[PDB]
Amino acid sequence: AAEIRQQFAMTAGSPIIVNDKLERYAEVRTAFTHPTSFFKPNYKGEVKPWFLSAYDEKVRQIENGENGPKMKAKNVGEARAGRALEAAGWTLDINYGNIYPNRFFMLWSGETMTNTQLWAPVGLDRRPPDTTDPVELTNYVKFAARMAGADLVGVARLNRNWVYSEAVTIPADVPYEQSLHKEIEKPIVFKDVPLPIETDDELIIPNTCENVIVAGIAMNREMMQTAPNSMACATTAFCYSRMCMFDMWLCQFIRYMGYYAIPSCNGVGQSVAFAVEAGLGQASRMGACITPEFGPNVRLTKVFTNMPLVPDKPIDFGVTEFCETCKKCARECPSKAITEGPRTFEGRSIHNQSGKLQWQNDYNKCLGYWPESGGYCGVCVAVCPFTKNITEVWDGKINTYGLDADHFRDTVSFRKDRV
Amino acid sequence: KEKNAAEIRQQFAMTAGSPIIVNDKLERYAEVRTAFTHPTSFFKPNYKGEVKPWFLSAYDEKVRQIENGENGPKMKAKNVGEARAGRALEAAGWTLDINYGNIYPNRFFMLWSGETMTNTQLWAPVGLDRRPPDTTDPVELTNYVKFAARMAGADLVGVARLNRNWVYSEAVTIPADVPYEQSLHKEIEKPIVFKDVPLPIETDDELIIPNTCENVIVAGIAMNREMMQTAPNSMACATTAFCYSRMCMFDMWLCQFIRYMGYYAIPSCNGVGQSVAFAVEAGLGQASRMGACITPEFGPNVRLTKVFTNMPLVPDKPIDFGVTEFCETCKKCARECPSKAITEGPRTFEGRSIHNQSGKLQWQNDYNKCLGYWPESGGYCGVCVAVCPFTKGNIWIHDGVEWLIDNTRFLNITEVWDGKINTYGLDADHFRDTVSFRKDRVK
Ligand SMILES: Oc1c(Br)cccc1Br
Ligand SMILES: Oc1c(Br)cccc1Br
Ligand code: SF4
Ligand code: SF4
Ligand code: SF4
Ligand code: SF4
Repeated sequence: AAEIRQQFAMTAGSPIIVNDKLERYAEVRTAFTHPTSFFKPNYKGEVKPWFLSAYDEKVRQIENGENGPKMKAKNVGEARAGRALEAAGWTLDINYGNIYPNRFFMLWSGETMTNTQLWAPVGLDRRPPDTTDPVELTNYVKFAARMAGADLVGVARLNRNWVYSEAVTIPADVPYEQSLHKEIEKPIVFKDVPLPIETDDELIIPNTCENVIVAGIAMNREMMQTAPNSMACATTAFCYSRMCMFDMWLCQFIRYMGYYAIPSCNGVGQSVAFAVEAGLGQASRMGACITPEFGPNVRLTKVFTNMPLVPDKPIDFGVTEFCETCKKCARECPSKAITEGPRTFEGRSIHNQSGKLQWQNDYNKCLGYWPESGGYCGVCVAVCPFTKNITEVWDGKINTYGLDADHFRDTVSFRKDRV
Repeated sequence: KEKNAAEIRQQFAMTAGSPIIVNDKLERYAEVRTAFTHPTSFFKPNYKGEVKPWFLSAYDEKVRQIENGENGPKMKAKNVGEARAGRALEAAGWTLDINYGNIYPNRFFMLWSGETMTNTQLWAPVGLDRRPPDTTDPVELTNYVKFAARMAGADLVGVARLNRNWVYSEAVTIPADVPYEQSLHKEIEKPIVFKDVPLPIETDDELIIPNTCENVIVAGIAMNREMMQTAPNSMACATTAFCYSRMCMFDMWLCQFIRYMGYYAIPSCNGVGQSVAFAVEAGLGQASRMGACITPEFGPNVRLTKVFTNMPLVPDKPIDFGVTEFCETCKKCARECPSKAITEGPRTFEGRSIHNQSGKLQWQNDYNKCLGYWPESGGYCGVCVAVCPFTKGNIWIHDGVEWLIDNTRFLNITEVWDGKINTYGLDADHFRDTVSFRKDRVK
């Protein structure tokens, strides 16, 4: 697999084509959060927050012995087990995605963490860096990234175009039990300050925050191929908790090396753009980053840092030309959210960032299918050529973290392929 | 013949019954007696002769090594930056672990109820933790819970009936009103008792496990071979540390699954009871001279955690692949141990010191001597694990009829940082050994 990645390396430079209209995108505009898309009816006709309507459908399916919309389970017990696995997978994730910056798991400084307090006498986070050489730092941090659970890791200079103009967060002293009802919008700004810092008014990223480290966290193929049913939800959920652990582990390593580090999971900025600029894969018709190793069946998280690093090269292995003629995701999408048309610079709705050349999809149509189906769909990921019943999945092949030993050698790494 | 870990486990499976041999002086063991916590062993001199809590003296040695550009005792690093990087990696690995081991029950990550967790609150409208179980068949439950366990990061998983002999008589914990920054100064003992109650509960005086708590699920969390082979130096400390955080994630993930199936679940990591005994009874491996559970897949180079539950399950069979007989003649760990903590003598039922639980046949090691080497070396040693022939990846051969151990196996850090790695430090050359189908999970 290291052969292929070297073979398809592009020359340096962001491969995302932009025009003079591009502006940073306010996070509240996503379909998950925006007032125009947030409320959806449940199966009884009651309008609720979309995830509560989705909950009602999960309950209905368990009672009716179903693993998904009009997909009968082996019995009620199997139906229950799939939703229990899904719910458990989210254990280390806040309110579906860890998006609030500098809250809960996503702290922008390590100072208050229990691990930092226990290690304080050693003073690793107070000691100036002993290594400033970006080549050695790139090798160290990528090794750490693999220890921390990334199946793929890449480095890019930070393109501020993909950092949200304003984040969705909560006030700092609001308890978890009130968080969903007290979400607010808060600017993310870049200033000449020593350290990432949050004021009452602003999330402040230092101008020295040069780089972004992007991690790919592989989902399980057997489970994703049950999309839109419950086991696809379960591999989604478990990987969100893997994302969170990656961010915390890697931020701590970077801090203990003498630099600062900002975790993010689904917050702070647009993961797909970062992942493309860092060479993990290419943008696709469905909108996901398609990787050679996993196709789009891989989750993304990222960490921002002033640690000196060597940027990776973007890769071109023909995804754009293949998506131009394929359209399989668009034809299988249960909500017709994915376009069959050509790429443009103009978003279809508020949910798209205009000003960048991409396939423009209707993400409110996507979200509408989630309460209907009682899950997170994923049919587009499941049918994509690059990616390649529920009783058979439960009785079938599994391995640690859902990884597959038939392909796990493809992500082996030596220094030569780290820097 | 291509290595078949499932065939190996089938070949060496025993008939039912705890393999640990006990006599009449066996009593449950108070957790405060471990070398980490007992006042006789807790204090150790640093390299300047100052007597401190052992981990503070070890800190002093880590700092000295970085300043002198060393990766371990008398082991020069490539440069100061490499020495720094190894300790940064080690420190980061512990991110999801409280005070080296997560031992306080029902505190921090080790909650005995899911009710207050952010995930439970988010999911409350579905009622999964309040709805009665839809599955009570132990066969289906074993398949379900083991699949979840592999999703949750276990490289090995097994089930045993809970043997209360290995549950600590009293736990080490902190009062519920004590904040983290004072925890190390406010540790206390608290009895673990079994009573006729519906759910695990803590009172001001007792940690109460229900009499319905029939089963224990044991997970093996594989460490990285290349890094452990640097024991007693910093990279062995880093694979130890990262696996403690994997243990914590496993416990929380699995307890939440079990609760959402309609049962209760008690996490534990290094607390609550003795992991090696549970692992032996659950068939992960056999006890050894060094004292660890040796597994066919990883030897002793694997961490353990466990979850206690009333979920009906099918116990696994113990395994006997000849470890006792190899340990009888090997003694490599005993010869290489830098503190001479491991005995070269026979097994007995009589503890060597307060740190051993008497009344069970085992090799009796001096664990105060072991702990004494940790401040001296500035780490968690591991030389015994590193030199054990079972830690080697290629011990198994097939003779055309059956699997056997190759007797011939019993006769630097820069290169690790520049060398092979993969996700979670797992090794794709051997990762096929832990593939699992339904037949591997429940018979
Ligand atoms: O990424 C997600 C977010 Br942010 C919210 C709900 C579900 C998913 Br998947
Ligand atoms: O298992 C451990 C405990 Br409990 C404490 C310190 C170091 C280790 Br390793
Ligand atoms: S997740 Fe489902 S509804 Fe959404 S774009 Fe993909 S196929 Fe369509
Ligand atoms: S299904 Fe086809 S068009 Fe859609 S993302 Fe995959 S390759 Fe592209
Ligand atoms: S080194 Fe030898 S005696 Fe020690 S635990 Fe391993 S096999 Fe047994
Ligand atoms: S960890 Fe080190 S000091 Fe302790 S028993 Fe093993 S070899 Fe000896």
